Amino acid sequence: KNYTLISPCFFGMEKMLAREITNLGYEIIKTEDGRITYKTDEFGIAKSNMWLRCAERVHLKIAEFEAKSFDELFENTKRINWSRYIPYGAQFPISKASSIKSKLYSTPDVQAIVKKAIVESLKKSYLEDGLLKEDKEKYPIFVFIHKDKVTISIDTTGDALHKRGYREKKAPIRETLAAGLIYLTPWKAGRVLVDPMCGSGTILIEAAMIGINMAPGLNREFISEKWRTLDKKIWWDVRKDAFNKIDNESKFKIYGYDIDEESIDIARENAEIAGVDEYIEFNVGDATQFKSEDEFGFIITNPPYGERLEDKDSVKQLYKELGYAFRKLKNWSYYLITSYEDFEYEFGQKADKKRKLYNGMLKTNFFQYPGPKPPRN
Ligand SMILES: Nc1nc2c(ncn2[C@@H]2O[C@H](COP(=O)(O)OP(=O)(O)OP(=O)(O)O)[C@@H](O)[C@H]2O)c(=O)[nH]1
Repeated sequence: KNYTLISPCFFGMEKMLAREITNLGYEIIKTEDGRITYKTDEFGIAKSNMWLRCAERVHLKIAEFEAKSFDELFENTKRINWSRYIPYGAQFPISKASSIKSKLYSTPDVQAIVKKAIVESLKKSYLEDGLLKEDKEKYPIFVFIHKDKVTISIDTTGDALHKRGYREKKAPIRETLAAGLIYLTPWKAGRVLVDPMCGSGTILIEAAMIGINMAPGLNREFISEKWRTLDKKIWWDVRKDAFNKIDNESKFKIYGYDIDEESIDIARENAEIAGVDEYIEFNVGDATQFKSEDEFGFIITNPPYGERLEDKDSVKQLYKELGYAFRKLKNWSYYLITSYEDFEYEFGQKADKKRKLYNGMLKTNFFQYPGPKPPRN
């Protein structure tokens, strides 16, 4: 059997996520702002959770229909054969509802009506006279309404995917965003890579895991691993496969610096937890003094944004100082993410590309500065 899955992502991450899904061998059905819909074989749920670095989670799509009234929402939800997806005794909390530009804007009421519909559907299938028991494993139901089109799905993930298990940290960049940053560059294992304001090390940890082909989900668990409705052998084979795919022969080193000594301590701890401590060296250091004799290196970094009035002036000077230091490097490429709108002006250089991205509550841009190209003829 095949599945239709949906993976939400931050706006601006759709291209990277689509590329990852394509690399897993799956067909993309629909690309929309903040979510990719795709078709997979029976390995799809396990493989998607195991391997996708830019997905915030992996949903199993159950149904899509129009609903302009609560009666219509109820009737359409109830007619779904829920017993096919929710087994006897299973828990089915309606974990979340989102409604955008739709008549059914009250999400808690959407949740209650969907709950009632599913209870009615199951009661009919399971001929349940007494209490419909909900004491076994959990199938969290998600409802998404956009311009009156309702999508109902089941969460296969549980804890948000960005939680790989290594984050034990100030204000770290999201793991999924960090992986997307790496993917937006030409960096490959073996090439010099430095994050000179590395904080708790997220960007470098994500890059190291990409470099040794360590699956993001390798050291965490997923709610669907407990589902009686799945063949447990599939999840098992997918995990074993992922372990075997780790590149154990490759040797490389990438580097992080920060002036916050506690952040370096945390970064080292986090890399050990992630299992990539052998590929990263973290040190206290000042990015404005960064120098190298190597050429053709990469910098990928997340500097302070200077959002507070009290910080704005020092951050502007930092940007100028970074520009000076980075331009003295020999044919390096550098990439910086910041919400500071006028970054290019203070940095002293126009980017090749500027991509709009999101740490959710923050509207950030990724400024890309690939090194000079060879001469023309
Ligand atoms: N090396 C260096 N670090 C600096 C300098 N100025 C500020 N920083 C650090 O640069 C980091 C960039 O800001 P953050 O937003 O905190 O980076 P981060 O939150 O650690 O991002 P993550 O990698 O996900 O943890 C901060 O941890 C600051 O301590 C500097 O002049 N040199």
